[PDB]
Amino acid sequence: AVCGSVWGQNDLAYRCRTCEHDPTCAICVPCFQNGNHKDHDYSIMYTGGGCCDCGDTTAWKREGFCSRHK
Ligand SMILES: [Zn+2]
Ligand SMILES: [Zn+2]
Ligand SMILES: [Zn+2]
Repeated sequence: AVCGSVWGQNDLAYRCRTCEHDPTCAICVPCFQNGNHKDHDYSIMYTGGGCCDCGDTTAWKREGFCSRHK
């Protein structure tokens, strides 16, 4: 249902200010690639590590879910 991917402090991930419900949200690189964020305010960057929010309605807009957690 919700991507269980975890990453470390020197692993890249994606912020998307269009899709997020708060500034600490983030999704993993594969979930970003397999989703639809054209014209979104997104950035690949480091996040101090984290757990993917893709598929979690409390953290991320449904339109921003990748094809595998939608
Ligand atoms: Zn987005
Ligand atoms: Zn993910
Ligand atoms: Zn996903």
